[PDB]
Amino acid sequence: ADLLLGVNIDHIATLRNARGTIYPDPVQAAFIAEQAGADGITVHLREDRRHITDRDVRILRQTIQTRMNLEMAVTDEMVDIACDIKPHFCCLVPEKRQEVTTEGGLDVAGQVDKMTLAVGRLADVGILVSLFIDADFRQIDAAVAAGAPYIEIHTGAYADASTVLERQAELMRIAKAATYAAGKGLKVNAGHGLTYHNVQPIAALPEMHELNIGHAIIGQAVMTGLAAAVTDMKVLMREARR
Amino acid sequence: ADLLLGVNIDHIATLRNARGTIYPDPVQAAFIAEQAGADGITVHLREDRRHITDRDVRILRQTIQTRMNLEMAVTDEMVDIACDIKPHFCCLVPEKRQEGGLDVAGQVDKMTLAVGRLADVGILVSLFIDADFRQIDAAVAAGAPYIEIHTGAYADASTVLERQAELMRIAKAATYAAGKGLKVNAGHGLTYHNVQPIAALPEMHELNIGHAIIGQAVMTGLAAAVTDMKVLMREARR
Ligand code: PXP
Ligand code: PXP
Repeated sequence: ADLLLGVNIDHIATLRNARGTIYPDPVQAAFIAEQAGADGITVHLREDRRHITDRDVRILRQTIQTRMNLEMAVTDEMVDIACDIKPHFCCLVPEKRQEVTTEGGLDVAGQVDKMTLAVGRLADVGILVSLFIDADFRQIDAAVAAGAPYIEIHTGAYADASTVLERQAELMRIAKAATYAAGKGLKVNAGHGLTYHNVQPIAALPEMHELNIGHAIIGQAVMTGLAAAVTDMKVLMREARR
Repeated sequence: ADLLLGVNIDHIATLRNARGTIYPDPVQAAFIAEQAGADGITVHLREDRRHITDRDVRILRQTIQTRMNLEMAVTDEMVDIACDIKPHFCCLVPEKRQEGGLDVAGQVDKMTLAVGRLADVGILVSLFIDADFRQIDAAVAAGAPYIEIHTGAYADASTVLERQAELMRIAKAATYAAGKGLKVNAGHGLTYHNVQPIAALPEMHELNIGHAIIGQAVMTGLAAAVTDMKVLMREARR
């Protein structure tokens, strides 16, 4: 019931790729973040490599002193890289139109067989697999039949809610989905759009295992530095579960 | 003696526009930078607004406590905007394939019209150019009181001979331009590791530095990043 913090460092790479320079280097961030209270490091290797690159992935795997979480699209190219690099975690996410739901989560249920097989290959090599899904009982069932030990619930709707009633409903949607996922024996993560100002209610949920969080941290980091930004998110998360 | 630092806060916005968010906000980066030793704030308003927006310029205009330097291409729309906003400086810069530094010599009449309109509403105008004597003269011909010498090639020198050769080209251009009455700025590609030879050149009025500053910032914080860059610049002129 200590909630874990995964720091996603893609946007360090966004800043880098904007020029073709060597800095800022995601590898440096990983060290800052872990020693400031991150429990894991996340990177999304996109097919287009718009931020994180193969160069990044291959070095991070040798330098992450915690657990590495590799977010990737469900493709044969990416399942190969994953089965080579062997991160502690994989998190399967959509990147194409045909793989995503209206809401932004991975369509596990529309492509069950593709999922099961991807999972199978990752697991056979010791990786633990998460599917980033909506707070949806049907997608949850799919992930179980997929054999994915973990899910990550998409906190976007929860983040973007304009009004008090909307926020409440989205929150209850996540709450119920976490309770259900766990019932069916899934370990439950959450992420997308979490900030220094909306994290607590998500943090407070008993079932949440790890929160995955990138942009807000990187965004605070340019002003105050990543060590401060990570510690402050970790503090809010601790306080949320008092 | 004294060397000014203009901090280009463009890539704060690179970070924000990636998502649809409000943070990180260039408005804040400006207070931080100004207060940790920047002497001016530079932003480049692209026609494509891929980083800095009009919202940004509008607010900055009212929040900046030092002086604003607006980087822009030579278009009717951009000159109109800069006539409204009235920054202390304007830096003219290539953006399209038809505009390396600006080709002032190739387009001296256009640059003269543009320099003219900006300077008629009190703007100090700077032309961003290669360290080329010819472009320096075209600048003087167009009326611009400032040049900024492009330091890209220097920053990219991959061999020691290439580096010295780019450094002297910059040194000689600064010397010559100052010998034609220009105020000489420099910029593009300056880091904590290559700034001092440029800082060292007696002619330099202001260094305009962005990316390397934002790049260090996400690690160490904006304030320290700005301050350390300032120190390097002071130490260079000892
Ligand atoms: C599955 C998942 N979780 C978390 C995040 C990070 O969300 P944010 O950057 O909005 O905190 C992302 C974005 O890469 C993601 O794809
Ligand atoms: C005219 C000019 N000067 C200076 C800079 C700063 O260059 P850097 O961000 O590489 O320090 C830029 C980049 O926007 C520029 O366009």
